[PDB]
Amino acid sequence: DRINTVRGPITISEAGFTLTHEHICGSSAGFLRAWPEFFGSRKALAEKAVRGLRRARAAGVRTIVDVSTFDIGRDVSLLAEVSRAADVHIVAATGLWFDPPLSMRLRSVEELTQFFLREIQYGIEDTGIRAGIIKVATTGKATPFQELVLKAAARASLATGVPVTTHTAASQRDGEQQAAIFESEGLSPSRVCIGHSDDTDDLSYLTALAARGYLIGLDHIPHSAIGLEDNASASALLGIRSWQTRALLIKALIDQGYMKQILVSNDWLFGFSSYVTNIMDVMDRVNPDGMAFIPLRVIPFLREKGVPQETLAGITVTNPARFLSPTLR
Amino acid sequence: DRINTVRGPITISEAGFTLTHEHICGSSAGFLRAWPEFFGSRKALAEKAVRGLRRARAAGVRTIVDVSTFDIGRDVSLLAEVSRAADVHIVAATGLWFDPPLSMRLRSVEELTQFFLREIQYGIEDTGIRAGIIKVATTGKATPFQELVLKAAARASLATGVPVTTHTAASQRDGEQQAAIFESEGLSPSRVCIGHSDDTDDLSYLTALAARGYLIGLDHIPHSAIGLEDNASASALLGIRSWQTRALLIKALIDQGYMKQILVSNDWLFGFSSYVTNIMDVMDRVNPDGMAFIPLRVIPFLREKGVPQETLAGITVTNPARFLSPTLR
Ligand SMILES: CC(C)OP(C)(=O)OC(C)C
Ligand SMILES: CC(C)OP(C)(=O)OC(C)C
Ligand SMILES: [Zn+2]
Ligand SMILES: [Zn+2]
Ligand SMILES: [Zn+2]
Ligand SMILES: [Zn+2]
Repeated sequence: DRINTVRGPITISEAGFTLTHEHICGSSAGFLRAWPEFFGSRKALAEKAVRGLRRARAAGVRTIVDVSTFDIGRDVSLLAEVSRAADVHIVAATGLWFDPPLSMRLRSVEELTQFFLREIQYGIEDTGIRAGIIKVATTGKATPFQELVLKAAARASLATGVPVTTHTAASQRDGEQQAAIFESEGLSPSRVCIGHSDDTDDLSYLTALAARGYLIGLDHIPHSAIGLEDNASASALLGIRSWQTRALLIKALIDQGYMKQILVSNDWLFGFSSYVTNIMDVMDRVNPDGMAFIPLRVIPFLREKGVPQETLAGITVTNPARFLSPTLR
Repeated sequence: DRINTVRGPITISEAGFTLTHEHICGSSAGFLRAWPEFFGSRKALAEKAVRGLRRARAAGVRTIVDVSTFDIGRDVSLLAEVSRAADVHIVAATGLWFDPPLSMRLRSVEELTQFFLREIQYGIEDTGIRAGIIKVATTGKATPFQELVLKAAARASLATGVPVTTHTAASQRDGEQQAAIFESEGLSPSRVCIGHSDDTDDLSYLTALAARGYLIGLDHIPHSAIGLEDNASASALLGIRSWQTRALLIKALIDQGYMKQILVSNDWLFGFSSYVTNIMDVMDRVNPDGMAFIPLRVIPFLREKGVPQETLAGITVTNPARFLSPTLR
């Protein structure tokens, strides 16, 4: 019925055009509060985000899902402030990424479940703001600990109806292992989005998952270091595939009949401390459009390639709504 | 002249009897704020802390140095509140322990130096509370990252006059490698305390460091899993040496003429999320006196073994004062 945002619940219809995998800032737990100057200042970062969000809004974006977890240094108060200022709905997340500290690493599946439930039902920290999605991650074969996270994610999802979204090493076919664990927990694939999937050309892997009912997250569209092979770091992070290559995966999937399972995003951010210093400058240079890249560049591209507008609408509006709506078995 | 506490600056004479290595809570960055229930509640935690500190106070303790760093989940606000409620001075720290997140791990020596200076000169987070010591750590051979931390620590210390305190794997003689790094930066050994030193029976290793001017932190006195071998985790953590054995190392160093180089503490805490669940219960069983363990058990013990009261005062009052007084080269 309603979706939880950092400004409160909204109805499904209010979501509109939704960006399913983004971040206001890519950092680490407590970092923003401890060293705000790393980003110039907390104010500068907030202003940058507001400007960026206003531009996306102008382009038609109504809602963004910030998949930053506790370990990504998610600052809900920051999200709330920019959401209000830019007038864009922001869905917050619970879960864990791949940089959990000891206090989390030593927890049991039952403990983690309570933590995720807390964030979803009671709210994040003492803000009362509730998470509307669960974010998990692997980078190749799951670690024992990651396995636990995935199972807790599944349990929390089963109890609340909130969807699960993931970070993968697409090349390594991570999605397969992820799906296995989720299924082992009784989780419906329809409540799951396998992300960073445009990161591989293996359409075999993609349609497999798709065929199984999973949602495929093509959210790295603008990530490309083409013309930046000069920069090791950037190259490592962005890849050398062009944006068009990635964009074409969307078309392929549609072509195979999997339009209802696609989710597109940019995996953009306004601040990034969990990487080399100054990487942001590099990113901004690569994609000055920021989060508006999708509506301004990708949609028209697909249009020109033959994709019916109607279909594009389904992918950017219908799919996200369906995915985000809390649903129990 | 003055020492920075969580309630502000105090004169040296005001420190009095000081415990140089303690913790209010052992956690991780942002954990206490995101999952207070882990400790029952923040209120419960604070109360436990206040009680414990009042007991130590009753015993004669005037000041404690909380060596919790950003990665130990140090919460200065929590420190300030308990300090106020118990009426015990608390010195906060900057530096990094062994659980740094990606945002920290990827920083250069220069960046780290900045961060450390920030905490000491400007203050922690947005509180204005300034650190009065730098905490570093190794657990066996230093990692490349740890070497940078050590260098930054030294530079920050050289610029401010604030002492450096460390966590070591004593049995592995970590102190030797730490000293080497420090000296390479030009730091005076007299500004450094090599901690967890009572964790080894190798007096030769201890005396060699003392001879060089370093301070030796005998801060694990009450850590003993004796009579609990039935518990792996605990044994693993506390060891099987008796408190008397550790205490005797204090007398040994004295006997060898290094009384001015000794610092003693408990390495106690009131909450501990960075270990197995329920570890606190075990610890409280092991040492019901908590931080008062030193004045209530150790001092008397030492007296009884021939250590003159005066010497005992020098160790618990004078050494810490000299150590803590910001001192530039
Ligand atoms: C740190 C990088 C290498 O991983 P990623 C792309 O998931 O980071 C998020 C936080 C944007
Ligand atoms: C986590 C343990 C094993 O290391 P330690 C003794 O430095 O922890 C402190 C911060 C209480
Ligand atoms: Zn990711
Ligand atoms: Zn992401
Ligand atoms: Zn330690
Ligand atoms: Zn300690």
